[PDB]
Amino acid sequence: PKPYVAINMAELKNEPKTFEMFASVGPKVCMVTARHPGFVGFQNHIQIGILPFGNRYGGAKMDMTKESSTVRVLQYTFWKDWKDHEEMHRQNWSYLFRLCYSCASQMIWGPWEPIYEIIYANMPINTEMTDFTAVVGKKFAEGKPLDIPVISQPYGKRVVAFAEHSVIPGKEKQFEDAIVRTLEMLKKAPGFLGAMVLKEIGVSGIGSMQFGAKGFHQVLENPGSLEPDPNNVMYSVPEAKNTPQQYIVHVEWANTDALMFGMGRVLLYPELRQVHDEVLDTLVYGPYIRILNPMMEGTFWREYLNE
Amino acid sequence: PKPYVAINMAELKNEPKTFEMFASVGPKVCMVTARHPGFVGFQNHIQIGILPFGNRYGGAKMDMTKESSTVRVLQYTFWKDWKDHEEMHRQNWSYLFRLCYSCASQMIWGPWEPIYEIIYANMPINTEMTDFTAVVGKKFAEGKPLDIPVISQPYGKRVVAFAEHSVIPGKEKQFEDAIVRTLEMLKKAPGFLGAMVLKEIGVSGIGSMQFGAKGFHQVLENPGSLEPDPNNVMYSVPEAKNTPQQYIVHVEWANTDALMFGMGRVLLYPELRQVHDEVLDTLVYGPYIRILNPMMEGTFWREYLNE
Amino acid sequence: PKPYVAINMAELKNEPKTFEMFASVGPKVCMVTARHPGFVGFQNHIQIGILPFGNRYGGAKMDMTKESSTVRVLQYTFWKDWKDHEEMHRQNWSYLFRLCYSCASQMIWGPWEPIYEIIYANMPINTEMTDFTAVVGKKFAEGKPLDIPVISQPYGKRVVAFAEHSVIPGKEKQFEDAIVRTLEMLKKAPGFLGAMVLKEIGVSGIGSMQFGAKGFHQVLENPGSLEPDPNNVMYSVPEAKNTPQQYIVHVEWANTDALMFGMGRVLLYPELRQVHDEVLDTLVYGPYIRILNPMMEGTFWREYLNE
Ligand SMILES: [Fe+3]
Ligand SMILES: [Fe+3]
Ligand SMILES: [Fe+3]
Repeated sequence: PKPYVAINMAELKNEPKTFEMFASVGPKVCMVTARHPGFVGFQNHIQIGILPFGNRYGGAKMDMTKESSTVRVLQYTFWKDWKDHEEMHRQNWSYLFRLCYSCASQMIWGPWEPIYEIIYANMPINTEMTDFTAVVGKKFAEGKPLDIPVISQPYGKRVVAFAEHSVIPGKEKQFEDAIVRTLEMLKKAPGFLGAMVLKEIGVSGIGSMQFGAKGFHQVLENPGSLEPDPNNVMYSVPEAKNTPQQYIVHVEWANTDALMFGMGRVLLYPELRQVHDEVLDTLVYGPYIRILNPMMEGTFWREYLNE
Repeated sequence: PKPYVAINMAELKNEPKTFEMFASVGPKVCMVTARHPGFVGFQNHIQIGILPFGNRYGGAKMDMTKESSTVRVLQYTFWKDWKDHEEMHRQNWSYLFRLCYSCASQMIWGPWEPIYEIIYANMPINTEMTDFTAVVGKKFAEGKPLDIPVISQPYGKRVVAFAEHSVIPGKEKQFEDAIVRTLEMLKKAPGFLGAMVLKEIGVSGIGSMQFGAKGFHQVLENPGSLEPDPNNVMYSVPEAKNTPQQYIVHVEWANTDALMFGMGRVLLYPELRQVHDEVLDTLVYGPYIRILNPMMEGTFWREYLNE
Repeated sequence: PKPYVAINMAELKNEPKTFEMFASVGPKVCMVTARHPGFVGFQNHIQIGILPFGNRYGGAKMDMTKESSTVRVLQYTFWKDWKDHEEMHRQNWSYLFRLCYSCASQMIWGPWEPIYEIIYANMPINTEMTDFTAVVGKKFAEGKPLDIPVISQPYGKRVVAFAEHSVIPGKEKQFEDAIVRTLEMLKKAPGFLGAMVLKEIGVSGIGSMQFGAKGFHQVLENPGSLEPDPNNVMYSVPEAKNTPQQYIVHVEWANTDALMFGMGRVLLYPELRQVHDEVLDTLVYGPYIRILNPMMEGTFWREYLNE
């Protein structure tokens, strides 16, 4: 089936201590989200660059993790129903707040946690390169030679193109069908691993430390081992979803060369170019493409989506 | 009267070459905007820090211009009517595009140019500290001892607190009156120079290099001395504005100590605290406070607003 | 009117980490005291020297913050009624104990928090030097040219002379009137900003971590995220107060030259010398003069005292 994705965004300092606490406080949070029965998986990325579009963004590069001061992190979290997210965040509030507040000594911006729904998916299951001679055997056994996937190495061995679009009111489903068609054509590139399209449906306030007046002061004067009341969030998830339709396109690639030259096929390939020029005529903003590196993942989520 | 403010936002590399081209291409653009008769002034800022709210943003500091990789710039531009902006941007298109594209070799993000209207203003006119013995003389001459302002040094000798809020649908005018009242109380701080409140009304597409399909390719493959057609912008200014109403609060201070301890009066002062806790109960996001430094300005704009 | 001042005294290590936690845990505590309605303001000082009285204290100097191992800090806190202090300290006990115990890794002595009442006050309101052309305008408007004050820069731009006296039983009101008269004469110095006289009325036990037997062990074996019972304080505020009446004289000066040569006027000026020699004939101990530097302040307290 299709899960929803809550994405937790933050910007942190780029010190070694930041990565130490990524390695320490990272897994623990993941263990508190698994207490709910609707949780299906997770994936954690760090930004490593921006695709420069030639010289449209002349000061950006596909590798900037060396000469930089701030590192931006995005956590994907996959749910069967988006109310599972809102009922897990507030039943494990004591653990979650203190864990995520141990992280706040290094933050420059955020967190901001919006909620998206999957309107399209082409994601294969991940495997190692020692895990593929026993996968094609099972497929040729059951007489299914047309459903053997591409090898998709887990645990930080592939890149993600993270494209942000915002769409004019009155062009939404046009955008949706055009982008689906262009991905159908684009899956032909040498290195394409999978893709999905996400449509923003709302914003979570408890996951973004966004309280009313009483909770804001409790957040400001927190020594570390106390919590605000989680019911002091003034709005609900669908109450304030942004009017320009915000969409994410998440494409996977084997390496940054494949990323650079495959995402550029929509510019160089005349068929794909004419197909993609109906995406452009609906955008308020975009596309803005980030290059993400997946540090860790609950790979089993891809099982649920393909069951 | 009240002008509108178009704000041009960008993120650039933090090299010395960036500041060289700030000093060179900066004034020239300003000379092309002055060709329209509705242009009333301008102000240019660079971000120098983030107010950490104690340790809410633990990795931020009021001075980060040293240990950083990217510098964010915001240009204010003041218009009598927001259609003056849309008719100046496209009658000087040849000069403007090439000037602003000479800048694109150093950009990491943007530009994004939204359009705001002034709903409140308390801005005094700027003066040097050698310019104040001839100002009180004219005021005491005309028997007006209650309208002598505070000294507000121009050309980079004061700080700006740039607070971003977004408001829940259904709480807008409540936010407006509450924030006006809290600024009325807050003008008592030791170092307060002035303040204004801006309400986002739309987004300009020509000023953000946001074209359709035909113009996007012309932007991508531009050697430098060519222009896209400026009428290939798919949307108009009011067509796409955000669901949470985006407000800016722009407060001026003599120095960063006054900024740190005056913007904190809303937290420490019980009267001001209880007045300000009606602002907080309407926010989808915020407040997020940046510290800006004004490198240059068309100070005469403050004349028009106070005439 | 007149508030009471609770003064929190401590001695800490003089490392950079001490100042880091001053900048971090400092504001947060200040935000927890503002929850009571009787709280009117605050002021925080660090000791930077001792006035050597020629060579009476030959090893002391007006600047010792460089070659030193321990830094002594004094917090002033201003209350309408001294029971406001005792009812705020124990209703916010959970926040306050953990905040002030995060500080205990660097302490050499204290804290000791005695409670004083204001018997005399001459404190003007603080202003920046860009804030004074709009202050005299309002005063000349309302025909009040004799109540325009001296400029008193906030946020660490002035020095404090902190003089400690103790008075023989049977000489108290003699001391009081003599010191008031000598301050009336002394306000003539070139650089005098203001002064106040405080008379010690008692000691707070909850604010000095002074519990009985049950609470002392809870303080000793505290991991950090627990609290003693705040009602295990064996004595009340007026129960214990020193037999020699403890007085503080708090004088403000523009700079340490003005401090050195203005506090010495009582020695060099024959009129002031003969007036001040009735202060000396009542002292058990003193005067001992410290030089304080105000790092931060809730300046609005000076409004309440002058309303
Ligand atoms: Fe969440
Ligand atoms: Fe513009
Ligand atoms: Fe106390």
